[PDB]
Amino acid sequence: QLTPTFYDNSCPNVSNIVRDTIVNELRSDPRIAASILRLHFHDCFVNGCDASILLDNTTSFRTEKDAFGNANSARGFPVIDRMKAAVESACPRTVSCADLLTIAAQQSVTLAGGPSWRVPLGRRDSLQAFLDLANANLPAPFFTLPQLKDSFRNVGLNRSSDLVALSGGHTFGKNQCRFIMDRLYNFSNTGLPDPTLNTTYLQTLRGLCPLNGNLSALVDFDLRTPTIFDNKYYVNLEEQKGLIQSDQELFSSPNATDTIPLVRSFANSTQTFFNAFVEAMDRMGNITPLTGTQGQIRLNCRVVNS
Ligand code: HEM
Ligand SMILES: [Ca+2]
Ligand SMILES: [Ca+2]
Repeated sequence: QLTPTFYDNSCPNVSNIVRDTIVNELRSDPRIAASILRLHFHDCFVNGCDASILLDNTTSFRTEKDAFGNANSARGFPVIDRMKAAVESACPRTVSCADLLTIAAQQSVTLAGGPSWRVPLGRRDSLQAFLDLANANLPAPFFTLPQLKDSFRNVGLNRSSDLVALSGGHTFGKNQCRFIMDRLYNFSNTGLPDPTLNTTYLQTLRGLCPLNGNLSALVDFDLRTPTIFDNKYYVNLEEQKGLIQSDQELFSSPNATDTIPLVRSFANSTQTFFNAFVEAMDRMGNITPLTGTQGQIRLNCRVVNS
C-alpha cells in the first residue's frame, strides 16, 4: 500500500528538493511544470508509474521515448536527472525515480497555482521499458470519446471523472499545430473544419497554424490562462474552445451524456475541480506500482542498476 509518509524518516526533505529544482528551472523554461506533469501521466499509463518512461535505449529493449506519443513531444528529462542527483546527494539510494516523478508532477501543479497535497509514495523502478505498450496505451488527440474512455479503462481508470478531471492537465502547456490541422481544414475527410470548434477561435488557430505551415509550431492548450493551473480549461470547452479533438469531445461528443455534467461542474467551481483532480491524480498514481522489494531504487533514472 502506497503511503504519503514513505520518506518522512529516510528523506524528509525530498519534496522541498524537488520543488526548488522546478522553481529554478521555471525561470528559464516556463513550460517545464506542464512538461513534468505530462511525463508522470505517460509514465503511469504504461505498466504503471514505474519510471519506465525515463529509461534510455539498450540493445535488449527500446526506449518509450520513441513512442508516437513521446517522440518529439515529451520533454524535461534533463530536469528530472537534476533533481534525482540532488536527492541522491541528500539521501543516497533512497528515493525511487517513480516516486520522484510523482512528487515532481504534484509540485509542478502546485507551483503553477494548482492544489497542494501529499502524494502516496513507496513506488519502485522498473527493470525495463515498454515501447510497444506505450504505443498501444497512450491516447491520441484524434481519439473519439469512446476511444478516450477505452484508453483510461485499459489502464485501470474506469470513472468518467478520472477522464474529465485529468484532462484538466491541459489547463496549461503547449500543443503542436500538427495535432489540430485536421480540425482546422479537413476534419474526418469532410474537407471542412471540425464543427465543434468555435468559428472565431477557428480563425485564430488557422492564423497560428496555416495550411502547409510549420507543423511543429506550438500553441497554448488554454487560451484563457496559458501557464496557470486553474479551471479555465473547462470554461473553454463550454464555449467550444477546447484546443484538440479529445478536449472538446468531453463536452460535445454524442457519447458525452456522462462527461458534460462533470465539465460544467468543474467549470463552475475551482474547488470542485481541484478536489476531483487530486482524487484522480492519486488514482492514476496508484496504477500497478512495483512495491516492497519489487524492482529497484534506480540511481540513474536513465538506466537500470547493474
Ligand atoms: C485524455 C487524453 C489525452 C490526450 C489525447 C492528450 C494529448 C496531448 C497532446 C497531443 C499534447 C501535445 C504534445 C505536443 O504537441 O508535443 C499533450 C500535451 C500535454 N498534456 Fe495531454 N493528453 C491527454 C491527457 C493528459 C493528462 C491525463 C495529463 C496530465 C494529468 C496531460 C497533460 C498534458 C500537458 C501538461 C501537456 C503539455 C506538455 C508540455 O507543454 O510540455 N494530458 N497532450
Ligand atoms: Ca511506466
Ligand atoms: Ca489555465
